Amino acid sequence: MKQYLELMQKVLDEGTQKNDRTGTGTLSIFGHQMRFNLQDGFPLVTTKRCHLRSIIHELLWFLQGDTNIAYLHENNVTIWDEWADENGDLGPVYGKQWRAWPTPDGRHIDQITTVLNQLKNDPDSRRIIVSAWNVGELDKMALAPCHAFFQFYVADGKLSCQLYQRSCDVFLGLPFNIASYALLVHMMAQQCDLEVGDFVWTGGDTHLYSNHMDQTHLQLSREPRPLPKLIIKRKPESIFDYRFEDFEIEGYDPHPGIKAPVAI
Amino acid sequence: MKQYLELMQKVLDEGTQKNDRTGTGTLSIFGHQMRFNLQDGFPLVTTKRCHLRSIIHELLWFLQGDTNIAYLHENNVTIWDEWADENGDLGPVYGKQWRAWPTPDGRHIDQITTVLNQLKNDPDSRRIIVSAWNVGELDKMALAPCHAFFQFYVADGKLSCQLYQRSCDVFLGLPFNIASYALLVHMMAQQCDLEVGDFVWTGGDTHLYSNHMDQTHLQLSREPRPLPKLIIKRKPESIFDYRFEDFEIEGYDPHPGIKAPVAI
Ligand SMILES: CN(Cc1cnc2nc(N)nc(N)c2n1)c1ccc(C(=O)N[C@@H](CCC(=O)O)C(=O)O)cc1
Ligand SMILES: CN(Cc1cnc2nc(N)nc(N)c2n1)c1ccc(C(=O)N[C@@H](CCC(=O)O)C(=O)O)cc1
Ligand SMILES: O=c1ccn([C@H]2C[C@H](O)[C@@H](COP(=O)(O)O)O2)c(=O)[nH]1
Ligand SMILES: O=c1ccn([C@H]2C[C@H](O)[C@@H](COP(=O)(O)O)O2)c(=O)[nH]1
Repeated sequence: MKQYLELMQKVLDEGTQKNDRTGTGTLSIFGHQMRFNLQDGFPLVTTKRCHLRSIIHELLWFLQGDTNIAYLHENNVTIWDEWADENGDLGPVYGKQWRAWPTPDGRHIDQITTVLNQLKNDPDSRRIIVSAWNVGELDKMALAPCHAFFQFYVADGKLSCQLYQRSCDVFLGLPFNIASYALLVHMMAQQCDLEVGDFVWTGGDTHLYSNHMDQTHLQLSREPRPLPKLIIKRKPESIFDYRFEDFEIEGYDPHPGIKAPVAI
Repeated sequence: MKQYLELMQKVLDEGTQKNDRTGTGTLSIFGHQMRFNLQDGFPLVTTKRCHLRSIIHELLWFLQGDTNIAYLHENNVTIWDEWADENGDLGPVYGKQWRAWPTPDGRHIDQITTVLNQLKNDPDSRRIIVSAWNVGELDKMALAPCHAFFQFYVADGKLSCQLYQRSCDVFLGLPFNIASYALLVHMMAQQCDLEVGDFVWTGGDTHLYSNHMDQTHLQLSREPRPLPKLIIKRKPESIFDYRFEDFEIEGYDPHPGIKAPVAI
């Protein structure tokens, strides 16, 4: 995509060399923002083939409140294997925080449902937020949330969403992250009878790993194809009732895939 | 400031009229970002006179972990009077979350001490975050945190900071918020022997209240003057030992202040 490819070029143009947790090395910039008008098409990267099956399943898994990779495994998704323990557990990550953030007084807050109720009864609210950044539970998580905070907004009957990603692996992570959230916005809009607005992405430490340089330049030499279209074939009773089969992506003609190593 | 005035104009040109919580009505946009190179000077608005004493005392108050406006009154600061209760308390707002985030099991996390230690021991970390968005205590707060999430970053010996503000009153709140965070970066940089970098401001619902239009138009016709310079006269034993007496602003020649009512 145009915005995505411009971000890569920017990282290469004004990024600083930084050492990191993984010990790989990164080219990095701090602070960036880009907007995607969902009415223009589904933002799935076309300059390289993306695996939508894994994106959809991870999202349904998040919405279930699940943090064990069993579900992902029976659906042949292995993107989370490197961080899970002997029992397949990842700790109180995304899924748990979204559906059951623990309060100090013994309660548990379902942020997804509260957001659904806000979009319906108080769409003008400036507090329609979901956070995965639970300071008091970070030590129990296999990995600290990258996409850790997001806010919804309604205007002219359209639903918008802004995500704050503290750490961003521009080559591997980002294409997955954008499609993941664009899909959630579509599901939320269908449940609240709203049209799709903009998906605004904001990043903290936006980086490109040292071992992804050749792949990055290979992708940059490609011209983006027209954005695919998302067709939802059903309207479930709840946001938690979607199935993989309810989604149809048409007009997706990408450039060949480019393989790259993940930094654990 | 240049970029501040540009945002002010943007809200006027592209804002959507929304009936807000107060019932006053706003003109708003969703998703915006501004960068301030702190090496160029302290980002304190010159198109109108802003007062540093309220800004400085509120920040020191935050770092104390205090949530009662008693301290603020001793120093003639009244900004939190309309939201405080009969006893002067605001509930577990900013200060409490920064210094003593409560875990579900009764413990407390000192986000500021953690951040200090990360900057000093692991500067390349992509997890140097402070969050005031405690979902479990939101209902106990007099007002949900506006400037709710911030991340620090180190590169080339320079300290940068990005703040995520979910709701922003462009006229009254914004000038305060920017200067408040620019100040913290300076205190942090001094305590961690680093040079200052960029202050990145990211906003969600960025608005302009309808009863501030005349004041906005007035300010928009004033030419911005060169930015001031912040001088920290004494280096305390810790980040918690700063006093109002330690801060000085040189070369601040602003246009006269503009009065405007607050929407409670
Ligand atoms: C969201 N996710 C989890 C996750 C957790 N730790 C990480 N750690 C690093 N350093 N980078 C990541 N992107 C990453 N992301 C991902 C996303 C994509 C791939 C990945 O290998 N993607 C390939 C192949 C996808 C596939 O396996 O089918 C692609 O091009 O899409 C791995 C993990
Ligand atoms: C950061 N802060 C806290 C705070 C809490 N609730 C709010 N609620 C509303 N809607 N607006 C705010 N700006 C606001 N902000 C503020 C910021 C500015 C002023 C204020 O009135 N400031 C100057 C403004 C002077 C000027 O306009 O030039 C003054 O002394 O009157 C009050 C509280
Ligand atoms: O959805 C995701 C998950 C992870 N990452 C990346 C960010 C970092 O490259 C690495 C996590 O390392 P830390 O930032 O936690 O140190 O994984 C993404 O880009 N997207
Ligand atoms: O530091 C602050 C505190 C408050 N506000 C503003 C934002 C909104 O105008 C109002 C809070 O209202 P809600 O967004 O919670 O509705 O005060 C700021 O801009 N900055």
